[PDB]
Amino acid sequence: NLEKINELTAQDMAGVNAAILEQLNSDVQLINQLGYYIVSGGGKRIRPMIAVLAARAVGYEGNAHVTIAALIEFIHTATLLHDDVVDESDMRRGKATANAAFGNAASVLVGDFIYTRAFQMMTSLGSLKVLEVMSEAVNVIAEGEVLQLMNVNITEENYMRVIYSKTARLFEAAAQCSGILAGCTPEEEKGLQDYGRYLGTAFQLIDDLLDYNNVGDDLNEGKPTLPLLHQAQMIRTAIEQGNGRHLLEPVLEAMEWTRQRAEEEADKAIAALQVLPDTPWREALIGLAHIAV
Amino acid sequence: MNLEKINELTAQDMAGVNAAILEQLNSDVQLINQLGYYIVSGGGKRIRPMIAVLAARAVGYEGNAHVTIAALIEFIHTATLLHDDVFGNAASVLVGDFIYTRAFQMMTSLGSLKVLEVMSEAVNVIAEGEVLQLMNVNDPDITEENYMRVIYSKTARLFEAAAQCSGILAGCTPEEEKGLQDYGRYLGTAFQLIDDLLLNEGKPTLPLRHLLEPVLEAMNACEWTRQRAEEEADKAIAALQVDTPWREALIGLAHIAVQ
Ligand SMILES: O=P(O)(O)C(O)(Cc1cccc(-c2cccc3c2oc2ccccc23)c1)P(=O)(O)O
Ligand SMILES: [Mg+2]
Repeated sequence: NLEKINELTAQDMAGVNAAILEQLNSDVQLINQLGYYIVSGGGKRIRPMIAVLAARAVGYEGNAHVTIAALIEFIHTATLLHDDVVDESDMRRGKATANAAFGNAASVLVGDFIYTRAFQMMTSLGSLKVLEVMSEAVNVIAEGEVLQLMNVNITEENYMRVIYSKTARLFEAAAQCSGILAGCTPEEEKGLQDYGRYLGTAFQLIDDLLDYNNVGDDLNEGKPTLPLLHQAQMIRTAIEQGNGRHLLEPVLEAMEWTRQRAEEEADKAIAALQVLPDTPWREALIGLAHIAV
Repeated sequence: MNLEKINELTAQDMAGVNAAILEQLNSDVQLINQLGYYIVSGGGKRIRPMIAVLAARAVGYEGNAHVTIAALIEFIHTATLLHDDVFGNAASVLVGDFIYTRAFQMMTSLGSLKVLEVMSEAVNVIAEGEVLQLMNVNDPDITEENYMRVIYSKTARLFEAAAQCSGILAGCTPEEEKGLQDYGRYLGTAFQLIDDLLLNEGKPTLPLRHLLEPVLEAMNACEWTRQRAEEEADKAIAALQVDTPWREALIGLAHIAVQ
């Protein structure tokens, strides 16, 4: 149950890709150029893949679920263009970033086009509820990024709450809005909502562990990610100082306990997904959680 | 009319706009908190939101949703300025991102798919006009006479969407909608033309040896731009007879723009 997902979701994932490329049709070449650069530059497309998978797991058989998948990837794509500017990164998972190749202003402004274009794509579906659920999702995420910019700083519960209510809100919306467009049942809606929130949290926790094993940027700016926290006065300083440069080698110490914590959530999402019909789609959906970790 | 009449006749509507603006920017983060009082709600003329409030009340509106579009319109405008200040700061993008997203949220609260359809396209058009102008920097050759296509989709499309969406959200006749649409379209263009007058090099402005480069050295005092700006204003005032004190302000505002 790993390659089955791709094989099963193949037919529908080729439409989302087509839909994403359809939107890049501005008269301004730069928008299209930068757009083709990041989108066609290799990506695992979990977020649109959750969207299509969620809708057909509750019996949808139009094609609007590819559009909801497509604008979600646009949102995520627009988000990465802005994150590669604030993180001042040179390369995003392999090749160089858009700000490197194209400049900071172009990558920022093309992100605006891409996001606002996802918003028009959202309007055309004509559902006010999906517009509300996602608009607050992306505003909640945007506000937390401003908060991390202005205030550095933790209770296990509290830390997780932030992710549940902010960081992994796009994942949650992705699955929840997919089912809302497919006219699912309130019970199913929560399932997808819960599934999203949790699978995003495990994926977010799992993404904060691959930074150690572009290695070390979490440490190289004082960012309290779950592995980091727990003679260890050299770790507290960095967090408070806001700088942990030159410390990726002498950080092992205890070494994780976050993989089991991410597993908990991975399984947590699975539990909430047992409220909808046993279908290949559902199997695939559940399979993703396992693979997320 | 005149300035004083306008301010006095819009004071009540503007107060709600500020409340809406302040009610939406009451986040915990101080950065966002201080932005609702600094460089907004005092100082500037704030014609944009002023176009919004008067456009709706000139067609017989008497709810309060026209104040929310006025606020989000200013939010849209603030976010572009924040994104245009970037080689660029992290704070300018993320506060812009926040404001942008907030504006979308406010547009959705109005429950009208048509303003969402118009508004959504409006912000996507101005976002493509910033990139366009971004690649039009340090280039006097390609600019030609297609520099009006950048000022329309960047500055004048937000005016148009403000008035036209104010009209639809007041349930107006389809040719009053086209009137305010053209009024925003033309006055917004008149606004930019007059705003490109004197200071900041490296920008192929309408007024046009050359050597487009980064250095403060200009003195040739030899205006068509001003004269051309007035023209559009006339076209803006023209399409507005399709009245009332609120309509006078709109016309008056146009005149004021070309002072
Ligand atoms: O959070 P990280 O920087 O660790 C990362 O996951 C990328 C990322 C994840 C989640 C949100 C964001 C992000 C960053 C900057 C701005 C914005 C982000 O998400 C939104 C949504 C809406 C507006 C702005 C932003 C970036 P990474 O790929 O750099 O590891
Ligand atoms: Mg980041």
